[PDB]
Amino acid sequence: GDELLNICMNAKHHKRVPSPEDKLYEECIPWKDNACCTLTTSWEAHLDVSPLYNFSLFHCGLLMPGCRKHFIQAICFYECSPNLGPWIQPGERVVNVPLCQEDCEEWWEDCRMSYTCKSNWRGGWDWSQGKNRCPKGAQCLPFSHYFPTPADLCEKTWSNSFKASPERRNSGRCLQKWFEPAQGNPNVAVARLFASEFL
Ligand SMILES: *[C@@H]1O[C@H](CO)[C@@H](O[C@@H]2O[C@H](CO)[C@@H](O[C@@H]3O[C@H](CO)[C@@H](O)[C@H](O[C@H]4O[C@H](CO)[C@@H](O)[C@H](O)[C@@H]4O)[C@@H]3O)[C@H](O)[C@H]2NC(C)=O)[C@H](O)[C@H]1NC(C)=O
Ligand SMILES: [Cl-]
Repeated sequence: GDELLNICMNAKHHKRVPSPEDKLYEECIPWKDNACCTLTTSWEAHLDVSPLYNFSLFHCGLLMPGCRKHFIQAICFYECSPNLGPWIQPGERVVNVPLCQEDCEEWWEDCRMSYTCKSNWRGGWDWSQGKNRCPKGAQCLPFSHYFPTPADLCEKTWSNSFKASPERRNSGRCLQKWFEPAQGNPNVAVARLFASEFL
């Protein structure tokens, strides 16, 4: 129960334990009250091809600013959230964090006219240059082609780290990948809920 709250997964960048950060960079600002990411990690999240993963989102050339913003926010969420304990599964990762409907929907809307070449990003890239390239015969086409629904986008872009939830925002039953810093973190209560109910 309490074991699952206010912890950081054991992945390669995460802080051992969450704690306030005097400064986080831009999109990661929302987590600065209590974060699993360092300043350096928050900065690296914003680089053209983040050195955190060396996965290029620009593999089809056309990735729009509004689309990339959602992806940077996703990195901040993964790297900074102290509220993922309940979905930590075995050295750890996260599986099927329930993202609210609006988080998936807007992400999808803002990425429609960007281009990718694959639906299942978890693997099957041409990796020869040190960054991933589209494999042989994988056509660059709009995100709406490879991710027909918001749910496809959320789930497949991050190797099943996230699960698109039928629940909406402020329902207490799903997590937001980003939130306005003024408002305070809506995900604390949600993690508490899953923790208390033995999942
Ligand atoms: C994503 O890709 C980037 C780019 O390759 C990668 O960052 C690079 O990591 C390598 C190794 O981690 C860095 O190389 C080191 O550079 C320092 C100088 O800053 C050297 O002192 C190091 O020398 C020691 O280590 C070598 C083996 O790595 C030994 O052969 C050598 O004898 C020394 O003992 C070493 O060369 C490189 O500087 C960075 N490059 C950049 C631009 O930062 C990043 O790590 C990748 N991300 C992930 C998650 O792997
Ligand atoms: Cl959070």
